[PDB]
Amino acid sequence: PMEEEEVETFAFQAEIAQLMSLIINTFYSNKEIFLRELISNSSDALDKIRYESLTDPSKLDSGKELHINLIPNKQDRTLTIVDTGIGMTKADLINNLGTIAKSGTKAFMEALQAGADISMIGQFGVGFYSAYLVAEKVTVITKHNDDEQYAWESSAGGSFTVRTDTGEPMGRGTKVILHLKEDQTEYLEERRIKEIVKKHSQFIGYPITLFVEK
Ligand SMILES: Nc1ncnc2c1ncn2[C@@H]1O[C@H](COP(=O)(O)OP(=O)(O)O)[C@@H](O)[C@H]1O
Ligand SMILES: [Mg+2]
Repeated sequence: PMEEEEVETFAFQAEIAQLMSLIINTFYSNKEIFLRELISNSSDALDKIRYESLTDPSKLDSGKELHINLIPNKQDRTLTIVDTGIGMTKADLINNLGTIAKSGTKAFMEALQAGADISMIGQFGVGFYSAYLVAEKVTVITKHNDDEQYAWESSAGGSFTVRTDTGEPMGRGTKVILHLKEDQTEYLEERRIKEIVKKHSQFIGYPITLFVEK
């Protein structure tokens, strides 16, 4: 039986839209930091679960390990970062992923104009959009205990959609899927991934596993 999904489209906040064109339309060295940003966001989500214990012991009764999986698919040209963190409600995606102003956006854009390293992006409050250094389209699937499963997705161009995901259930947590641009396939190689997690993500307080296709 055919399933029905409601799809809502939203504008990026003006400055975030602008930071996004800048990220996509300019060359930057050191684009590898995108993974560091996605891992540290997964790692934060995992911390939330740890402390969510204290606000209601209920969350103690979960079986899932707290961890991060990296999954390259060369057939598809995707890189997926999966965590079992706290996930996000519909409201959270809309508010946290593109609609609401961050104070550091304009500062970041001026800094890059004066030639700062793209690596500074996390300290300006806008770490998430580093994904657009390597990917031409990002999908975020997420499931929070308070809510149903939602997919967020953007190819930039000024807006994003949120819909109910009636696909594969994922359980609590967040999956970030990057459709890599054609020039950026190095980041599907096992050795390159291990190199950059070694260099930039060495003090994450949770297990990271990399799945490699035999
Ligand atoms: N894997 C994730 N799990 C839960 N929430 C996430 C995840 N990735 C991003 N977010 C949400 O998106 C927001 C934006 O993240 P980011 O752009 O890196 O800024 P910051 O991490 O400094 O808040 C986060 O504050 C978080 O609420
Ligand atoms: Mg962040």
